[PDB]
Amino acid sequence: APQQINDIVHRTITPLIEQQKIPGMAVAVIYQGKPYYFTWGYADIAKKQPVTQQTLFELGSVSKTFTGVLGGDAIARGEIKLSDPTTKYWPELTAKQWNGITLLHLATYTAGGLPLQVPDEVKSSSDLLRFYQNWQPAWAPGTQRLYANSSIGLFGALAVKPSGLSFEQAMQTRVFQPLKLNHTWINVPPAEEKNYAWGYREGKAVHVSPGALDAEAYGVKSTIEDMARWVQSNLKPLDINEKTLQQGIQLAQSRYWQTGDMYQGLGWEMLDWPVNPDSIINGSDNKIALAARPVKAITPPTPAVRASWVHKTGATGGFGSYVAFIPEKELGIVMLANKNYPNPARVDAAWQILNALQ
Ligand SMILES: *[B]([O])([O])C1=[C][C]=C(C2=[C][C]=C(B([O])[O])[C]=[C]2)[C]=[C]1
Repeated sequence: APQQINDIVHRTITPLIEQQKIPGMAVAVIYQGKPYYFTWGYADIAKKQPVTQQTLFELGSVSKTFTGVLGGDAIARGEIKLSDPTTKYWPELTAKQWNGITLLHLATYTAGGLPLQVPDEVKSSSDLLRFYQNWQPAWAPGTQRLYANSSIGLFGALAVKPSGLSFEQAMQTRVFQPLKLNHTWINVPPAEEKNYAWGYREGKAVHVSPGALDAEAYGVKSTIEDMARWVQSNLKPLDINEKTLQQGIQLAQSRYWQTGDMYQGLGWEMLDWPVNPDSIINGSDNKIALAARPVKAITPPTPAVRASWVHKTGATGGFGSYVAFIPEKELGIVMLANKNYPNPARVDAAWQILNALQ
């Protein structure tokens, strides 16, 4: 890799790992449409297994980008419309508060205050229905944004219903397979466990626990290589052969709502490039990212803007991931670590790296 990329990456990541006490890390920089990989530390501290380009990391909420794109693919296929009412795909959802709540709302966290987490007690199909029937909106739909798994997770499950495929099967067949993400999983198979890194929380080795709508909202595990390939596919969707997938990727980068200077896509969040570092850095901090904010509808949605900083943070109990790319610059980065460290530190480092690369 160019000494320039090598120097900036190392100059930035070294102190990051040291200050955050990150056990293991893998980084991919996509420069002029080509990936460059870097790895440090351990995937498994106890068994002394190093992080390699084949190490699997939990993506946490970066999984929402795969869900937004899978959903976009369904839209392009003509199986669903974001303007459809949620009840069109779940007629059993009869409670009156659902009138007016569309798939767009679910996809974008703007249904009116659906919670960040689906309650732990919700673990059954009937339990899910019950939960949604009893949920009381705090706001009218399309007025406030509240980052939530119960919102996009539901969008995810409803989105694949017409296809007749299960969510994992649709994700694999319609997204993973066509893009050659052959080491990306919702459920990691036994044959691949040897590559599955342990996450670390307060010193303990941990893996994400099962939960309602986990696949749809935070359950994908991947390698730095496949994540780099994901970034490339998102940087140049026109290069994708499967027509509807190309269209789905574009739809997920369209701007549907604006909050402060951030725009909500399907899973991906975007800001106009150039961006103010402090704006994406401070904005990624959960004190802002997880808060209730008024939103302005973009009527109609702006098609994917090539001059944007497209990104998404992701976390599980033991993992911290980040993905960011600038279509206009053919530039991107993937940062996967097996420790959930502050979002600001992630964005700060990613910005130092990409800014120095143009
Ligand atoms: B929990 O009830 O233990 C629970 C479940 C899911 C989350 C969660 C997962 C992923 C993201 B994303 O931003 O990485 C946010 C929240 C939290 C708690």
